[PDB]
Amino acid sequence: DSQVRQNFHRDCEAAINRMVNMELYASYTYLSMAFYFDRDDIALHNVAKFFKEQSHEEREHAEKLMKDQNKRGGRIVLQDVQKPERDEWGNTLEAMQAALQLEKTVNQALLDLPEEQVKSIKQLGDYITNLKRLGLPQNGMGEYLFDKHTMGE
Amino acid sequence: DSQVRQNFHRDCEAAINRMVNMELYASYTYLSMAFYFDRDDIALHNVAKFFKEQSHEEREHAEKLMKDQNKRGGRIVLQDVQKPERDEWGNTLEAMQAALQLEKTVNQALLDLPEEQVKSIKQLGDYITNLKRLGLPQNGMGEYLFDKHTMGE
Amino acid sequence: DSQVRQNFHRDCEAAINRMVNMELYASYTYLSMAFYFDRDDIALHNVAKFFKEQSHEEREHAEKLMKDQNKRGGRIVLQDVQKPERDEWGNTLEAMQAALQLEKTVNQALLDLPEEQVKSIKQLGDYITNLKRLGLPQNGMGEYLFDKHTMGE
Amino acid sequence: DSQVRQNFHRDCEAAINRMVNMELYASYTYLSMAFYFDRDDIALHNVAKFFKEQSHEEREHAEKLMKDQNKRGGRIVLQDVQKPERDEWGNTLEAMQAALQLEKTVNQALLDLPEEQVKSIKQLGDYITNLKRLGLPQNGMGEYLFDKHTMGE
Amino acid sequence: DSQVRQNFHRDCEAAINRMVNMELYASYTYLSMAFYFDRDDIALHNVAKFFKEQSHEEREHAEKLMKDQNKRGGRIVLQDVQKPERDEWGNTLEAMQAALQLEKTVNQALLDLPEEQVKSIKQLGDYITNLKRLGLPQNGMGEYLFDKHTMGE
Amino acid sequence: DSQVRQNFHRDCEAAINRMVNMELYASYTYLSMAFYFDRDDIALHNVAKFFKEQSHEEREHAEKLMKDQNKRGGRIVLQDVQKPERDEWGNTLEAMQAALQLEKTVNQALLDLPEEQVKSIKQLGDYITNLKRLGLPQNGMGEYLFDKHTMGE
Ligand SMILES: [Ca+2]
Ligand SMILES: [Ca+2]
Ligand SMILES: [Ca+2]
Ligand SMILES: [Ca+2]
Ligand SMILES: [Ca+2]
Ligand SMILES: [Ca+2]
Repeated sequence: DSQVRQNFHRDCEAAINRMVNMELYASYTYLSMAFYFDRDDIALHNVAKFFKEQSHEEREHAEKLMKDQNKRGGRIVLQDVQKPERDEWGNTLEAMQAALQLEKTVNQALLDLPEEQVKSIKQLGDYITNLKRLGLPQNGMGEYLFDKHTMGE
Repeated sequence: DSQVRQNFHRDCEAAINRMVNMELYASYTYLSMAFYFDRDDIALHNVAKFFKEQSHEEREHAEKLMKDQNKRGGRIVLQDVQKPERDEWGNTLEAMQAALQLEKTVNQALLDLPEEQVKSIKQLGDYITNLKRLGLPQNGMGEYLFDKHTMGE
Repeated sequence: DSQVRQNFHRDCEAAINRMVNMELYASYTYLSMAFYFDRDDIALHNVAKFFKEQSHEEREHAEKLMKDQNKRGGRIVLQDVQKPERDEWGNTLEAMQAALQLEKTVNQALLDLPEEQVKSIKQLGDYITNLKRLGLPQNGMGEYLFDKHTMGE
Repeated sequence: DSQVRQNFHRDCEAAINRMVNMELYASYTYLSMAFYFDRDDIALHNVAKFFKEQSHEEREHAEKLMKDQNKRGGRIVLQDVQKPERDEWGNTLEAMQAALQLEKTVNQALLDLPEEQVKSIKQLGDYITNLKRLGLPQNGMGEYLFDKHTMGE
Repeated sequence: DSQVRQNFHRDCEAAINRMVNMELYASYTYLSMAFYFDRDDIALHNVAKFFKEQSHEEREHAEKLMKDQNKRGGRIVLQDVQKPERDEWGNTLEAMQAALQLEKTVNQALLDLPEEQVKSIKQLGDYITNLKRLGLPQNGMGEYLFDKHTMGE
Repeated sequence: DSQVRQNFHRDCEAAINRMVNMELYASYTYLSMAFYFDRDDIALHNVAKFFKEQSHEEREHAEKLMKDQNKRGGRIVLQDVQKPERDEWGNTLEAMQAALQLEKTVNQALLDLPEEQVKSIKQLGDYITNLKRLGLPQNGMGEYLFDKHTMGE
């Protein structure tokens, strides 16, 4: 047993390892979404840019948990990072609804294990409300305008 | 009777107290409107930002009247600030029409008791004309565009 | 039910609404105290200036709780803001003792629901100790000196 | 078939997808190495810092290939990223020998599909030569000195 | 009973007083270690410099708890600060192992009563691992090199 | 016997150790005084601030004597630091009279073993003369004014 380990249950150690894999999984799904909207096919580059730094944000959380695991004297055990659920993510509304479920699954896991997770979820809810207001799925002009006016900051 | 009080009728003193409560009431209604448009549900953040500084503007008028009351030797008597008329304010058009009535009620009271009240009312009339041009209530794309192009300055 | 709402009890939602009204109530009482010390009658302008930004501090807490309520997917329900307990607040000692009770009532509610509430309460206790040392209620020279040397920073 | 696709074989498209997964695999293995040397247990923080930006460098290559795939009109197909070979990487020499094999496997794949891959491999060969000169595996003072003088820049 | 005291158990008040004495005790032990390595006899001045600001860090924690005790309306009761366990602390490894036990005893007490205590303990574990790698107790060249390369920043 | 020890009597070595403990004792008593005047109860924050840097000044003297002991080849032997005489220090006059006795006891010991000790003692005599002029113990307004005008620089 580790010399810096003091009052850190084997259960917390195993839960942090599940959270690391979950965050890497979330990062991979956002990476997949980022390059889907960059397709010539799809071409909504500010939506793509949002999913790419969301991908980076989740990879950063995973590295911070790994840091925390070593700090407390736990041992990091890595698992395969499963391929994302879909290869195509439909339109901006569909993709944002899938991202909201993903952030709620990550947040659920953190509860079972924050001021930032709730910020992220409120942001995705705001986005979904505005995409429905602009008439998605059907209104392509609405989708173009969302990428320029909301995702272009 | 106050040592600085000179040519200030008991009627003007009571009217200034009614105006203080009216301005606090207007501030509370705008605060209510500000946080309604911030709902994940509604999410028109520049409309929300407009109602929040309108809320601050009315609270500032109330403090200036209280300042004026003491300056003239009157005595401030505060009353309960009634809860706003509605908890939900509908859409941007509905909310702007309710704000125009509120500014006209405040302005009516000031007449019975300015270069700024008329500016505020002309501004709300301009806003309502443009929301009707954009097709509110029905046109959600119009409402999104109003929040970006007019309320985003 | 709200799309961003995840693990937020109906009880926490109702308690946050009670806290919003309590903070607006505290803000109104401090506003009342601020303009009492500004009377020609009373004229302790640094005591007045302290109660006015205390009034602003409590209104800011109420807006932050409203922000938090929307973030979590709760719905803000506003109530009347009751008129302050008194129209006259006596002398600086009397007013500071009333402010200490008010901050303890707000802090009690937050317990039932901080690093800042305890700071505020220790500050009011310090003030009351020094007003008793200067001989309040009777010693008017003490009261004048407190407004200049402690409340003038 | 894609409107921007011109003279891009289905074979090149499938090979770029294998290379993306290989680069993500290399990134994950370096991440694993980075946090192994950060253990209280191991504690060679400049060796850890080297493997962490190597992890970032490989993730950047994978994103650039994905960019290239969309540019040419190919379609990105992601696969699971397999867990690294080991959970423990032994000492600095063992870890550097494992990194040299990994960079040679990546470089082999790129041949089958550069001025930077050969730079990286010559760098790892230089490191291994110096670790053998310092007496690794046995000489712990040598290993400490390598982390300070070579990996500390 | 104190006028600012609200929801602060007599048990928390007595525990904070035990923690103040414990932190002063830790400060005194580090002071003792600091001047041991400054002996002409021993002369590892960067190890000495580390223990002197560790001594200052623990004295600062004790003053912050005393601040917290008055803030909450508790009353500070001081006790004798016991002389450190040893007058001689052996070599750098022996001293670092004694410091790790001391930080774990302080951290245990804080549990019974943080993001900084775990940082401090991981740092001492890292140091001990590197001193064992350099061949302490026997290898004096290793000890000299540790003082220059790790403790010299 | 130490290799740098030349013409340093075993008597001077033992006296320097008594002086180190005496200075740590003086530091602890001033620390106790510093946090007494910070009580909500007492609240004379510039008197508190004076005793806190006096506490730091005595701890600095103790560290300088320890430095001198090693320089000359003596060996530092630490003793328990006794708890201060009182837990409550009364009023500012009482506390200043206790500080004057403490500085005279430290200065007596230094004689038996300066341009700074006499400065410190003349300063405390000046303070006591002015507190008696302001009517301490009875005159609380005098005590408040001393904290603002003399201790506020
Ligand atoms: Ca799979
Ligand atoms: Ca009502
Ligand atoms: Ca009422
Ligand atoms: Ca596998
Ligand atoms: Ca003892
Ligand atoms: Ca004793």
